[PDB]
Amino acid sequence: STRKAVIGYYFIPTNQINNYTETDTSVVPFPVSNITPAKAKQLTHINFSFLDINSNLECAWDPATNDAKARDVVNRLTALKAHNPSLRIMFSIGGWYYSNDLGVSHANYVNAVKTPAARTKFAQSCVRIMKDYGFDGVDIDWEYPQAAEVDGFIAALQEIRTLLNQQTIADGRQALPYQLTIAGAGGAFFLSRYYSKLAQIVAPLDYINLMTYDLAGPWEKITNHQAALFGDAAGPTFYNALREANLGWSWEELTRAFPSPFSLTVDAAVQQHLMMEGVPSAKIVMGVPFYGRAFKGVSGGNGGQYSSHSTPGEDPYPNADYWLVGCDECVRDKDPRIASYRQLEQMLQGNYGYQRLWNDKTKTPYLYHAQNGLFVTYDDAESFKYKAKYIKQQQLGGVMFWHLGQDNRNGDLLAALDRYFNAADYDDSQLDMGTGLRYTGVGPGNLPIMTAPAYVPGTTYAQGALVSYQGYVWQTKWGYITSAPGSDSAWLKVGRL
Repeated sequence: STRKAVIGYYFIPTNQINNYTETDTSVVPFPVSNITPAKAKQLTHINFSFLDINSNLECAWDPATNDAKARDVVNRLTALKAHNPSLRIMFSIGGWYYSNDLGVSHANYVNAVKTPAARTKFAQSCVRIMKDYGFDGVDIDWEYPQAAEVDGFIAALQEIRTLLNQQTIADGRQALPYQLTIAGAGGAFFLSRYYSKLAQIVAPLDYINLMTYDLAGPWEKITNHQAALFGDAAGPTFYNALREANLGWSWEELTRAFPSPFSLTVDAAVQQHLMMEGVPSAKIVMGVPFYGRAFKGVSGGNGGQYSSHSTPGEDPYPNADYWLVGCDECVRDKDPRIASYRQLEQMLQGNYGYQRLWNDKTKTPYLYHAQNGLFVTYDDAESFKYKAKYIKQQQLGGVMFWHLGQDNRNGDLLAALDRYFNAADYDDSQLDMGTGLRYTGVGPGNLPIMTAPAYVPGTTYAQGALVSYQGYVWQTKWGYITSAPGSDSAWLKVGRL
């Protein structure tokens, strides 16, 4: 049917733009020329990252950027469209460094969306940047607007959408219209900031790209998979912050939607979006990491899973002990806590002491270094089989990943995703999704189809009785009930006919 989106970040820091070269990996590890025609054909979107919002409350490049070299880099990316008439070169505003609560530019995000006049100036600057540099759409990665800033954020997205639609008409771009996306939270704590207004946030978007990764990290006391598809009962659980969001729902409604504690998984984030009325599955994009998160000081017993650890959480990494054995990129980047898939393959292939293990519940791989007590959570072409099947079963919009430079040299992870979506001779009908824990929540937007006897006036219904009435299946919350379903508080709408 409709092609699944495959959205890959291209991240390049300012110093690499300013010294851009395609022939020295010690200066630019991943130049645009490494995105071969074959890789360009497997992508639908490249998110060029990151631009910012400046103190003038406009979308802007880092002011240290050499503009001529920035245009040259973007021009190399948009040249790739010659190989793929569906490909878009988006640009992303924000990211964690610029826009987190304590980030260097955070107040500019708050202020840019705060008033109608600020939103107009900001929205215009986004489309002006898009047109000036030749980008194909706008991606906003504010991590994350707080509950009080959400209305301004929503209005800013609405205003950008209108201006993008004007631009599509002006440029005759109906065959490849300018798009608007966001990187959205992939876990319930950050998601709770704007969850109650999710439908308004998603309405002006082509896609909401869920950051369904970093669900574990050195900031948690217990090692865990950072992007488990489904839950492992042996693993940690978390409070479900969504049950405290300002939804106006009843106790039964909140309880049915937000089991707590729950397993912090990719499936949980996807289902949490689908539960909200007005959030269509086709706009939800599943983020996946092309990197692993490494932990030290772990115990044995379960391959390093669910163990205490001694991994520093600070930025920058606080000393020069690059303890992730074999991770040469970690030495370059002065941080042993993140390793690209590219590097992880080499670490497993070399004489470095890792064993690749597989969790059949989470459907994700992990490395365990038994001698030194290291644990690495990552994703690979095998975990992507299950995530791709989930994307197709749940009718999601596609996949997003951070980032292109972390795929291996041959682009095997990107090629795998493209294969699972598009290869005629790939068959996952028999791929077993396992018995990992599913997120069981149901909300107004994902009522299951059900059948039940028609409601009968005058009948006294005990607690838990199910009836069909006026298009839906309803359940009594207590007994005995005689009211018509929907006329009072006694009936829970549990399914659709």
